[PDB]
Amino acid sequence: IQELILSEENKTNIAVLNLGTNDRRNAVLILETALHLVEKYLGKIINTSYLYETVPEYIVLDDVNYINELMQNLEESKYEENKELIDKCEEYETFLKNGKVDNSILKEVNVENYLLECNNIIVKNDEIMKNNTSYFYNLTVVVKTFVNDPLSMLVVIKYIEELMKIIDIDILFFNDFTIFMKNIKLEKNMIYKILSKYIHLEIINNMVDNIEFLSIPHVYTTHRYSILLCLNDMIPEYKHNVLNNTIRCLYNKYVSRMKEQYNINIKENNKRIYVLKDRISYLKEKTNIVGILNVNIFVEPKRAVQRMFEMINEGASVIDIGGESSAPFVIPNPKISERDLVVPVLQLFQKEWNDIAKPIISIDTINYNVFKECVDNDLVDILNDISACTNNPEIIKLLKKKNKFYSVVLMHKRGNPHTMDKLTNYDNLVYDIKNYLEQRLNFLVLNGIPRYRILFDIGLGFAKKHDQSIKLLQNIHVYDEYPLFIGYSRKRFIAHCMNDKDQLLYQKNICGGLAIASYSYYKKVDLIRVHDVLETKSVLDVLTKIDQV
Amino acid sequence: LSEENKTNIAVLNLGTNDRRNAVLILETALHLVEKYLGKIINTSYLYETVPEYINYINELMQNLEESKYEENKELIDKCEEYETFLKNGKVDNSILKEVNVENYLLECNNIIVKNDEIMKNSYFYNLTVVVKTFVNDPLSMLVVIKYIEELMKIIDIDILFFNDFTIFMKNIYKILSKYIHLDPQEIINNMVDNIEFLSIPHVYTTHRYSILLCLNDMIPEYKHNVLNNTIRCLYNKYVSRMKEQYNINIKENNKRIYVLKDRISYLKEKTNIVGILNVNYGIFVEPKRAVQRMFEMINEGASVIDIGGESSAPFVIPNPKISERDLVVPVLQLFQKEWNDAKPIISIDTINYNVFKECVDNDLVDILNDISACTNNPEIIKLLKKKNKFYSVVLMHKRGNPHTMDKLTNYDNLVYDIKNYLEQRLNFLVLNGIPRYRILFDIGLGFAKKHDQSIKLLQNIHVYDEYPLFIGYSRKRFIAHCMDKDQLLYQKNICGGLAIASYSYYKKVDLIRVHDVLETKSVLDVLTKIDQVKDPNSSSVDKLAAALE
Ligand SMILES: Nc1nc(O)c2nc(CNc3ccc(C(=O)O)cc3)cnc2n1
Ligand SMILES: Nc1nc(O)c2nc(CNc3ccc(C(=O)O)cc3)cnc2n1
Ligand SMILES: Nc1ncnc2c1ncn2[C@@H]1O[C@H](COP(=O)(O)O)[C@@H](O)[C@H]1O
Ligand SMILES: Nc1ncnc2c1ncn2[C@@H]1O[C@H](COP(=O)(O)O)[C@@H](O)[C@H]1O
Ligand SMILES: Nc1nc2c(c(=O)[nH]1)N=C(CO)CN2
Ligand SMILES: [Ca+2]
Ligand SMILES: [Ca+2]
Ligand SMILES: [Mg+2]
Ligand SMILES: [Mg+2]
Ligand SMILES: [Mg+2]
Repeated sequence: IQELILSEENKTNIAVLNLGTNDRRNAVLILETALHLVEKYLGKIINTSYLYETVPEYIVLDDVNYINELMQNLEESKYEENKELIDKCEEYETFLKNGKVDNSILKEVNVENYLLECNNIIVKNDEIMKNNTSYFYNLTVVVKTFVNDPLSMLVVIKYIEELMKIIDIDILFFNDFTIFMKNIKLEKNMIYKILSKYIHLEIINNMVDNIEFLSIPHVYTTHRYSILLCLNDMIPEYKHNVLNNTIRCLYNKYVSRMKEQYNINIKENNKRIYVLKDRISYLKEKTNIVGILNVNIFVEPKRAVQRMFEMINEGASVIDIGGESSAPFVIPNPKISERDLVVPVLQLFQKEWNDIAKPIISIDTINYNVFKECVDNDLVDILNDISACTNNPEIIKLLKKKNKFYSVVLMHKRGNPHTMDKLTNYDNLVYDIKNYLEQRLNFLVLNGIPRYRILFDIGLGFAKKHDQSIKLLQNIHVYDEYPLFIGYSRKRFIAHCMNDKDQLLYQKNICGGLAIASYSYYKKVDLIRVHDVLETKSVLDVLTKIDQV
Repeated sequence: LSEENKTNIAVLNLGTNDRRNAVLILETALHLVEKYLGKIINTSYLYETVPEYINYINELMQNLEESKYEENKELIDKCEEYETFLKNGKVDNSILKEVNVENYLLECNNIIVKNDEIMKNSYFYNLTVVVKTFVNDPLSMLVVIKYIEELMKIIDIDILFFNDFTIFMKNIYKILSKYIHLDPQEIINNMVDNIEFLSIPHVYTTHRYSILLCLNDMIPEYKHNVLNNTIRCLYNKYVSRMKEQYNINIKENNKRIYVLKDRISYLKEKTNIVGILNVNYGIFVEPKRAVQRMFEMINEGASVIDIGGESSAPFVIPNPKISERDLVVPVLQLFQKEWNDAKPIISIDTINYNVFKECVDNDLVDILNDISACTNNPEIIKLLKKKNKFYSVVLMHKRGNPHTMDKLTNYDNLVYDIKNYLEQRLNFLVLNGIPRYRILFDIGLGFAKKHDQSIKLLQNIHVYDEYPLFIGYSRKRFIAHCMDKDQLLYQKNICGGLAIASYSYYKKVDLIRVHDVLETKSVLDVLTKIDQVKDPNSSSVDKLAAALE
């Protein structure tokens, strides 16, 4: 046993994990805590799915902050975290192609015997659930793991569950292994021996009976929509030996089956979630206003915070604060740094708020030093990185603490405010931008940023002719599966669509922006970045009322 | 030959190719059918139709030969003869040779199969009518018709039915001079060659789409002995079969027209801004400041200006000393001159006969906006026919007056009672020879409606998809209910109206009556441009290109 389960040599395996909770109000905190412990005790998170609200799947053939106290009382992993950015992952590529990995230390079964044994568990379980309420919140994760084998991983996983005391963590795959092991009898000091390999130990009694069998792939992989739903996000092309098709085909048949033989439409009550700060947002259910706070003429901290408060009351859900202009052909005031403009205002807002519904704060920056200071001093919620984190990808390290994750807007542009209007050739405008953003998400997701925390922005007016900016909006449907953030507010292209002189075109432009708000409303754009919050709020309130039947 | 004095029901077809002047043409045609044949008691819409396979008239009106009969301009509740025609009850025997049921079938089919050969060696502007006729026979009709055809100089008047009759015949001054009081000798020599035969019903009646389309407007439930079904059933089968067999949506090239002044307007193709000029908005009225605003509005983007001296806003006290026509007629008079010193249509918001008579006489207005759907003084309908020229009309639903309406709020079925009410109203004007294509529907937002009821009327605006639709939401209390002080509420209200503009835009509402023209115009311009899609295939074509790269 010590020769193989606890062998000296360090492996690099690929595991695919499923995460569940039943707590709606704390889902993010429960699941992101699980993610941290996974990242801490198992290896490196290299993929995540969206977060979903899922209808319970019991039959196949049809509130407290002790977590935060746990998070200051953890044993150290015997394995080191490396936060360095990676570009690729060999073992992961091998996993997906299904190619040649090490032999399993745990005895495998063939397809026939897997199918008989998986099948058996289901009928037993179906009739059990036949004889004898709340939504599930689900998430899948690919971990590049240093744990030797699936059984050892399940042990560590069980520890993670007891520590968190609400949470359910399943191993879906482990390399290309087919494993069915029926009557696991694990010794009280075997569990300790396993845990000690991976953790510097300072519960074990509970675990002994909790592992009765091991199935790889998990029994319910092909039988739960909610699982297939999550896997389709991460590994759509994957074909394990024990599966009839790729994950995408399996997901697709399941959608069309519920439609062609049950007339259900299964997507309707299995909602995709994104996360702006710490609450659940249902994808495509609200057009949130993001109020613009431009800090540069120098804008005084007190006046700027006044403007923030005004915006909250005008109905902004998110304030985007920026001290470095991206507007065409500008150059900043050299006398005063981005941080000097930005940080004081955010410090003053935090003081002025704490004296007293709290707006989410986004910082429009591409600069590591500025974002580091903001995050250290709990001043911000979201990075609005207009370079899609390409200017300094080290900024991605700042999006993860331990317990906490930060959300991020990824925007498309080329060049800078002086060059961008010239950088306007695209072979396939709509899809070049779309593919660029997906590629940027992939890189973030490979580097452990949760998928459901990443927002897409097409960068209107940035290296786009006015007709091109229009075409991007005409084809906004292309982002129907994704959290979407856009900024049209007061841009030159609005004016290009139109027919005291100086103050007149100013007005037509704000008024034209409200047409794009209306359009965004009907296209179900998740976030809109605007200067004129009150006007935008008035439009959206009325459009919302016309929809309440 | 030409003896007795009787009354018959006569369905006509009216055609033209002159798109630019189809109104001036067909309404001269209509009036000559009013002078020389009897009384117009039904019309269909104007239609631009595909033929299925792919300045002198002003003086002609001063010099017309008068009918032997008198023009009865007075209103009617119903027509007994027309009601008999519709059920095919007992009418007189024909003063012409009527053929049997199975012989007409064979005699018509040869004229069809002969005629798709002589043709086999532009746009159609169609309009049907129903006439209470003093003429005793189809042929004497066709005689005065071809006289009318020739008397113009581009016009094809046909007879589609004549009571219950089934006629075929193979092959004048005495007819003309006993119906009408006599270079007039170019006519009779043309006519003798021009008239060749007579078929009742008309030959193409059951084959041409352009006719079933027109007949569906006027007489849906009408069933001839000849035709194997009701007009509605034939029409709906023609639509259903062009879809099932040929895969054509047959409506798309056969467009319903409404008319605001003298030009063509394609139903549902444009949301027109109607600028509000309410003269009664301290103690002195400024007739020059109001023409200022008319011009300001034209420049701001108004197609139409609605002027009213009488206010119908809630609980309004009408100016006790100065009258409606002194508020309105000189403000209009000033306008007419300074314009003569791209001409906007002028709508007068009045229920008052004398005011409209005075505006119509002095060429000051094109449209009657009647907020009582002409129930205050049904006689006002008579002023919509200066027998040469016609005028269009907005018919609006309300109950009570500005002090009682807020209470008058119980409907049996809100949406449909109002639709039925306006339809009945249209039927009245039509039965009295107001051309169908000149009657606009208004649901009267805020007029005897609770705020939720104004919203419910909008939610269900699709119910008017067949009809020209004029609405007025601008600045009404219901907008506000949906959402250094008191300044906000004014702004919020205007900004929330722009939502309704946008909704109106997408719901294809034909006219919107607004205060804030510029703001509205800006929203409509941007929405229009977003819908201006260069290639309708490109979104799937670009998507495929991307998936292949
Ligand atoms: N995520 C995000 N998304 C934007 O759209 C954005 N825009 C600006 C402002 N930048 C511009 C760019 C172009 C133009 C013009 O052509 O007028 C104007 C302003 C700043 N931060 C931004 N952040
Ligand atoms: N065709 C037409 N269609 C209208 O909608 C309209 N409205 C007014 C203005 N009347 C009102 C009624 C209600 C309200 C409120 O609730 O605020 C305000 C103004 C005047 N002429 C009108 N003419
Ligand atoms: N691949 C697997 N992942 C997680 N649990 C498993 C797996 N195979 C078997 N099990 C067992 O299934 C139970 C997990 O709890 P539940 O999710 O309620 O079934 C435990 O007894 C596990 O040992
Ligand atoms: N029901 C009918 N109405 C009008 N003209 C008819 C009818 N039946 C036969 N005709 C004749 O057929 C010709 C048809 O003309 P058109 O339809 O303009 O090609 C006319 O010149 C008439 O003399
Ligand atoms: N949708 C959904 N249904 C379930 C889940 C789950 O995670 N999601 N877990 C279960 C027992 O582990 C039983 N049923
Ligand atoms: Ca790690
Ligand atoms: Ca008459
Ligand atoms: Mg579960
Ligand atoms: Mg489980
Ligand atoms: Mg003809």
